[PDB]
Amino acid sequence: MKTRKGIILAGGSGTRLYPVTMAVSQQLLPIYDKPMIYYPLSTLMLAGIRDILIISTPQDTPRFQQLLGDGSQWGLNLQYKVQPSPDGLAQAFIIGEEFIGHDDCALVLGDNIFYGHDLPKLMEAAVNKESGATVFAYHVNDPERYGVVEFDQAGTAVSLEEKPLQPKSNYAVTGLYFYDNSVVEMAKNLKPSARGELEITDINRIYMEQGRLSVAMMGRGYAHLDTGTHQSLIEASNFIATIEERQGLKVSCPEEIAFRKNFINAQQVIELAGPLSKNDYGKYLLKMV
Amino acid sequence: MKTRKGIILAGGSGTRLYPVTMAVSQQLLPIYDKPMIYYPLSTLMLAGIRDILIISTPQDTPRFQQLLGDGSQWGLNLQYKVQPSPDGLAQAFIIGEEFIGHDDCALVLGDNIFYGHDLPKLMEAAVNKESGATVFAYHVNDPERYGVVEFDQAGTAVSLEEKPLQPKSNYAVTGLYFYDNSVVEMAKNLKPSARGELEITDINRIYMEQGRLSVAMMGRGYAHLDTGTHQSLIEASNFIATIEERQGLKVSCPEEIAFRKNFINAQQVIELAGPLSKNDYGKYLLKMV
Amino acid sequence: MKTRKGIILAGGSGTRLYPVTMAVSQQLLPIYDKPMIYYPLSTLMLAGIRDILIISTPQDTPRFQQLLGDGSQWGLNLQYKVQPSPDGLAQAFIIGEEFIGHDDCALVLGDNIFYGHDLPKLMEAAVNKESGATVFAYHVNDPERYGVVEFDQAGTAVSLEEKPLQPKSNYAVTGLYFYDNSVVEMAKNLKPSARGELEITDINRIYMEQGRLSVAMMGRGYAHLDTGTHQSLIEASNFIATIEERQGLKVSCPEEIAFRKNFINAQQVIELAGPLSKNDYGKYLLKMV
Amino acid sequence: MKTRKGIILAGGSGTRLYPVTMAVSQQLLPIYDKPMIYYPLSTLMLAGIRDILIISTPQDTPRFQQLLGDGSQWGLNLQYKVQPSPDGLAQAFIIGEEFIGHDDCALVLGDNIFYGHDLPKLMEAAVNKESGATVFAYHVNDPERYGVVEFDQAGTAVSLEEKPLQPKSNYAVTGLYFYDNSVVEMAKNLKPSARGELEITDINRIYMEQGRLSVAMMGRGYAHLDTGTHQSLIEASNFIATIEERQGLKVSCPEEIAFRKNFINAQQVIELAGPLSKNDYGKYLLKMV
Ligand SMILES: O=c1ccn([C@@H]2O[C@H](COP(=O)(O)OP(=O)(O)O[C@H]3O[C@H](CO)[C@@H](O)[C@H](O)[C@H]3O)[C@@H](O)[C@H]2O)c(=O)[nH]1
Ligand SMILES: O=c1ccn([C@@H]2O[C@H](COP(=O)(O)OP(=O)(O)O[C@H]3O[C@H](CO)[C@@H](O)[C@H](O)[C@H]3O)[C@@H](O)[C@H]2O)c(=O)[nH]1
Ligand SMILES: O=c1ccn([C@@H]2O[C@H](COP(=O)(O)OP(=O)(O)O[C@H]3O[C@H](CO)[C@@H](O)[C@H](O)[C@H]3O)[C@@H](O)[C@H]2O)c(=O)[nH]1
Ligand SMILES: O=c1ccn([C@@H]2O[C@H](COP(=O)(O)OP(=O)(O)O[C@H]3O[C@H](CO)[C@@H](O)[C@H](O)[C@H]3O)[C@@H](O)[C@H]2O)c(=O)[nH]1
Repeated sequence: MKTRKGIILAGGSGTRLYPVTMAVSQQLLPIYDKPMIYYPLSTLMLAGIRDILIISTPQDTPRFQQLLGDGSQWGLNLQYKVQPSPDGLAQAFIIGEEFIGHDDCALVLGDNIFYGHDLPKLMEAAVNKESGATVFAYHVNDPERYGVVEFDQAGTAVSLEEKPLQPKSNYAVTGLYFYDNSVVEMAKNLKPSARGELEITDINRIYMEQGRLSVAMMGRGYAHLDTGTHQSLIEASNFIATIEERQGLKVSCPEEIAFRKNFINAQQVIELAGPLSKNDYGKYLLKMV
Repeated sequence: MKTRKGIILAGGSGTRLYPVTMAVSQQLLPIYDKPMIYYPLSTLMLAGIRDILIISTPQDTPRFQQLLGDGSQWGLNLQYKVQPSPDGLAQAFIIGEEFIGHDDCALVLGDNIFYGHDLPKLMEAAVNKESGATVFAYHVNDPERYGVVEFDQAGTAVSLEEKPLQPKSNYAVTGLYFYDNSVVEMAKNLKPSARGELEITDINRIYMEQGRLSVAMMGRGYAHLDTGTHQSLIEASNFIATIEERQGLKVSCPEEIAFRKNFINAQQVIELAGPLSKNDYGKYLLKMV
Repeated sequence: MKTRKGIILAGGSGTRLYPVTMAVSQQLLPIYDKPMIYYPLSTLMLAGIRDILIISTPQDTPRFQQLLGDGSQWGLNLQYKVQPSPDGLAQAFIIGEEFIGHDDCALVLGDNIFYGHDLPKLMEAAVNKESGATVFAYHVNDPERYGVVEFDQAGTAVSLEEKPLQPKSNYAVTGLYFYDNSVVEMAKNLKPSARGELEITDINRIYMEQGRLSVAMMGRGYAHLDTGTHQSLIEASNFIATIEERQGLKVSCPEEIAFRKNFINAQQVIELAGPLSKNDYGKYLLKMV
Repeated sequence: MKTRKGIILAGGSGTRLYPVTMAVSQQLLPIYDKPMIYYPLSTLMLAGIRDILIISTPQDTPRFQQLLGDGSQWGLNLQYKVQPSPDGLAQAFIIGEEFIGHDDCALVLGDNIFYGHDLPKLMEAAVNKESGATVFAYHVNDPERYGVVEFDQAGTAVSLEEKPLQPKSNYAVTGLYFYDNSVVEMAKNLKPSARGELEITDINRIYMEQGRLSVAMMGRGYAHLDTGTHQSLIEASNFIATIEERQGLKVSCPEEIAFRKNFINAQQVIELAGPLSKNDYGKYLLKMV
């Protein structure tokens, strides 16, 4: 029993993306060749996670369910739940309390795109840590926007601040977290912040003080993207297009990852790629086996 | 009589774009900072057309209606009608027969993106043509994919073929057409081709055989874009992003066009810019007035 | 142009019914007062379908042709084609590609018996849906045997599995399907399943993901029969006998349905019932007019 | 001499069963778990008869041959001969004259189903009778339909009439008869009746007038079934289904009878049970040995 359950928090309205998000849900927007939701979903599968709860707005939840179903086609077990109002990342564990039960869990933001040659290994370690938590961070130019993590002369994380007026560093904690079961009771005791939200940073600070928090780095060989603005969104799509078209590889293709993790076998892949063989998406899969 | 009516055919399922078009209508996909449907709408607007019929599938028509409404916000009159199945472009005149009536009509595909400094002047002539039809052709590398038009030494159109295995030229007829009322009766008497579709090319050939076909060239300063594949889709988005960011202008922005053409006043622009004031899209509108 | 064409897949060997099927084709076995084939045939006529292709084994195909002919006696247009080997339900659209052409179609299993006071209405809706598909489902005690459809807390179908080891529900998709023209291209891209067959469920899952699939229920007032075993077969016959003998009505009598749907007139019915007036079969018809 | 020869008359067209008998021979229709022909075959088998002639129409004879073959699989010797037209039951002796030769013969209708615990003992006496004939009578409600036999106070048969408008009793003579060699010459000298048929009743009356007619009662524990109509057909099937399912026994199963009577051994039973091992029919055979 380890981090066998995951949650994808895909709520919000994406107002900064208007008018593109007036007709399409942000997490359904394409990132080159696939819907945005495929990326965070692929991140959890890479960690060996099959039981995944997707939390979204009452309007967008059914659209994700139509696209993905129960995930059985990829050897997954997808569930869904609505978030009435975006009260904060931490509320994910409140809404997913029954789903999580007594197991470990992982949380990823539905609009964060992760990629890196060593990503699988990086998360393998996070999954094998049954007590405590693991967060990920990387350098940015606008730390005041995200949760910040400060290290010491050695290289240990000693502080965390949610959007500090004067950041202690430029290392922001990304939207990917791995917790043990104690995270549920933590979120239930949290109180609203200055902005009236249950902060994920308040939970991570506790694991830190207990000395049970790992802070893995997503630097040097990792992709650092943002889907928040029209400009950042297209940059993200260009990144994916560039690596897929120039290096001949697929990034966050759930059918491929499901095969690699042995969620589905070769026969199943061919069955899935059959109907999709009209474009290179299905052809790549047919070549894979 | 000036052409004051237009039809935007935004149906289909865009299989070549799977899986992005699985839970999202192709014509709703973003093209950098706005949904695809905005582009062809703008084209008709630049032609002075304000009475527009939008045809889509029974599943997608309601989504466009939810996005564009009646178009009154832009001083437009938008109507909707469903196309049961993709039986051909020409079927838009049979579906929109009641819409058209006795007036001339324009047809533009919902996934075609037109941009050019002289685009308005180019269509101004087509809109003012008394009797006959006007199409546009431009050079491409894969003519076999589109409707092909061949010219004679004099420079007159003498041959029209749909996806010829042996193209008699490299000039493709794009998805923008201006017809007089006689098109309706033409479409009604059309018989499906091998693929069982009411071919627009058959219509154009009829106008040509009658010697009433005008073919305006859309070369030089005109954008030649395609939204058929993931690769060409991102190229289109990059085109728009590049022009807007480096030349400080908006391509096919309904609010700006409606203003520049006086369809709406300055007070209204501010109202529309409000919900979009979080990004450069809305701010551009505020700065405009 | 709607679902005007139908296919009856009546192949197989019915080995589980041996030795009864050693001398008689399964679809010719009597279900009380009429041959089994009359039921699925009557289901398509009730949907207003007149152009019907019957697919069967090279041995049994000519026997159906002898019994039914070209169906002109009932205002139908029956065609026949042989299926060399039972490669799967989906192969029906491959074998019937020329027959289907560019029209919509419906597929029914030759050994499924449907009945219900509201059946006509239920299918009327399915026939009027030109884009997408409609499948039917009902509760069972052995879901692992059929295609399973899972719904959500609301009441929408969100998943489909062909004989799941651990069914998500007890709602099996019966042998009755209505598709648009896109079903042909779908079946041609399908790949064999674990059992080496082209699954109808693989096609239905695609319509589901596209949000173009309707899942009508054949519950409460509908008959739920099975012709697979000696025990189920006689139960099915007893059901028909019971309703016909105790409620004085005919179930799936093609001459009656042909009259009700106006395929044939009163004079034609009398002409047909004349020679059959030796038993109550022809007498009922003579009384009907 | 014991009667070691039998004739099964399985011709006709069964018009009363239309339309089930249109493309299917009446004697091939299933009676729950086996074709009708199996029942009368079993009756002769229980009487020790192994040399059997099966007479049917020119169109159906080949279908029975395809089903039963030569009967060697059951240690039987089966032969086939066609009956051009339905000129009467007595014509079976004229057609089978060469088959019969100088031996006694038994005649059973192909659509008559006999079952009774004491049935074997009942026929054992008839088979061992030296000279004369033996018929069977039982009570019915519509004697006018069958051959009627009246008894005197002493209990002796004194009157035989075919379908009497005014039956002198309610005892019908069933379709099972045991005759000595003199029947052949009797049949040959028979003159057709009003309906132009060689009446079996005329034959039986001849044996009666000579004082050589034995009439065994087939009442009490004997099944009285009729396959003439859809209603009585399903009642027969229900009878068999009920006895087999509730009393765990098979009615008229050739494989079991051939075994119980040692016509075939246990090794052979297994061979025959193989192709039937998918249902309770074959499994019953395997469990038997
Ligand atoms: O209750 C909520 C809150 C957020 N979201 C969505 O989750 C994503 C989060 O983006 P955002 O609101 O801008 O993140 P912040 O809340 O500002 O900050 C959190 O997410 C950052 C990563 O973007 C971390 O660096 C911070 O430490 C963490 O506290 C978006 O798509 C939101 O719409 C929900 O669905 N429900
Ligand atoms: O009945 C129909 C047919 C098409 N479309 C839509 O129209 C666009 C056209 O795409 P597609 O059907 O694949 O193009 P073709 O029909 O193969 O070709 C037509 O469009 C080309 C430009 O793209 C022209 O060059 C050709 O001459 C013209 O016949 C798409 O967004 C379709 O979904 C509909 O909505 N309904
Ligand atoms: O290539 C084929 C396959 C089947 N059949 C016949 O069609 C009927 C289908 O019965 P069966 O083989 O047992 O159905 P399955 O293939 O096990 O499953 C299909 O039929 C079920 C209804 O019985 C559905 O619930 C499932 O979703 C669907 O995939 C039978 O009379 C078959 O002989 C053919 O004629 N040709
Ligand atoms: O030339 C003939 C006559 C009959 N049959 C078959 O024999 C069975 C008898 O049916 P049917 O002809 O309708 O019965 P009847 O000839 O009217 O009556 C006969 O069979 C009855 C039992 O069913 C007896 O009671 C009567 O005395 C006897 O005359 C059927 O399966 C017939 O197809 C033949 O194959 N060939």
